[PDB]
Amino acid sequence: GKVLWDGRAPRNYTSFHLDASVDPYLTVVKGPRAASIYTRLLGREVTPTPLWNDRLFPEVPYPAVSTEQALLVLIGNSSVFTPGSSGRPQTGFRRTELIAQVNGSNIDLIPIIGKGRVAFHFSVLMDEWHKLDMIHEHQLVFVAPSDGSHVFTLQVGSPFTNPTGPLPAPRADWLKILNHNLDVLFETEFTDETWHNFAVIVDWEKRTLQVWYSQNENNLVWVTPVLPNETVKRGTAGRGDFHFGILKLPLVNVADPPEVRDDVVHYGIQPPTTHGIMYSGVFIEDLEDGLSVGNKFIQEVA
Ligand SMILES: OC[C@H]1O[C@@H](O[C@H]2[C@H](O)[C@@H](O)[C@@H](O)O[C@@H]2CO)[C@H](O)[C@@H](O)[C@@H]1O
Repeated sequence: GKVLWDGRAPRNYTSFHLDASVDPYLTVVKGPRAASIYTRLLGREVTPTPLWNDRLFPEVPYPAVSTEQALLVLIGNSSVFTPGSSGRPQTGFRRTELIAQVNGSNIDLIPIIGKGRVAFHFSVLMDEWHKLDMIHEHQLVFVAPSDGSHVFTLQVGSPFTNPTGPLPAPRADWLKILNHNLDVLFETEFTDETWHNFAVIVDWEKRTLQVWYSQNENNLVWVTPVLPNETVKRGTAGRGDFHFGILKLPLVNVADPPEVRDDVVHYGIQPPTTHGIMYSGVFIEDLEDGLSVGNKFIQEVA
């Protein structure tokens, strides 16, 4: 399809771009430190997903050239988001996110990524140096309407519950795609040293979702049918911004009064530890001709 927004970090992108919050990323959703403190551009240290590589002729010595660099998104004890200038700090969450924008504007992108059929691409790689704690829930990728709901979510870690249940949950370390109602559509183990490639097709007209997945250099394959996602609101209230990064929920603190334990935005246990995940292959396309499945192939989608 036609690329509507490209979040595949250029090889020439720098910390200075992130700190200026310029295209393609709005960088405001983070703690008070500079964007480049939480999000690192990995250069040639980490090979990004091979799906969007270019290929050389001849095919030795180098078969492939990377067309992007991977991003390392970190959260730590300072990763407390304050809404606006004056909001109550979100002390229950630890979060660092990048939001899709064009011309310095998330607003202008809403109608573009929110009409017709749109494929949301993203690949993730486990960070071995700052391990995620799968005792907690992490919301990694989502499209969020103004009400803060998620049209879909890529999640990993044990889902937050009040009261606390057995932890870790079964398959806590499985990546999960959820619908807007939080139903698990697809789940797969978050194996290390592997690029986990996804596309989620949103049909904004019919309010459906379809999940596509592969590992490493393998082309995306469909792993769900076209599924209804009918809890999404009608019209503009069902559209919203594309986020990727880490949004870590807390655990219940029984020391808190019962009346606030559900308010994970402001209450709950968060250890003062650092955690990361790596991203590549993050972009949004329409479905003209078909879905980009990797390796310079398109596949027609019904
Ligand atoms: O309110 C609890 C839910 O918070 C969700 O995070 C939202 C938040 O509510 C919004 O105000 C805004 O800050 O965006 C956040 C991320 O979309 C969270 O996703 C849910 O899991 C919580 O139940």
